Amino acid sequence: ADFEVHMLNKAGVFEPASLKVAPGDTVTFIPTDKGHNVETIKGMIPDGAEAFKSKINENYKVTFTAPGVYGVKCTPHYGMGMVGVVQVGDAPANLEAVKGAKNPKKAQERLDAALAALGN
Ligand SMILES: [Cu+2]
Repeated sequence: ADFEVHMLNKAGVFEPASLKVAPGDTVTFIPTDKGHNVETIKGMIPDGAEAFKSKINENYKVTFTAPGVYGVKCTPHYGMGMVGVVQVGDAPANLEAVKGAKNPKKAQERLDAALAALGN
């Protein structure tokens, strides 16, 4: 299945900010507003996943196959808290590593909230 995640100004937000998908699903990240991208956060993707970083203002499609939680950021707006979470499958095995990851404060508060929203 195919999902969209939009980057929007309300520094902006990922909408949805938390997203659960199954292994093999695809997410397209779409910067509706200018100035945004998506990039994985170091230490916040599961084993077997590849890091990725899209170009500013480009639509970027990722097929998610490795299970676990993925923390993602907009590269320039990371410090302001523009971040999201994609969870692949139902019982993520990397939760300890991701909860241990250091982030800017505002990024941490949003990451924590997105994780909570997904039941973790
Ligand atoms: Cu941004």
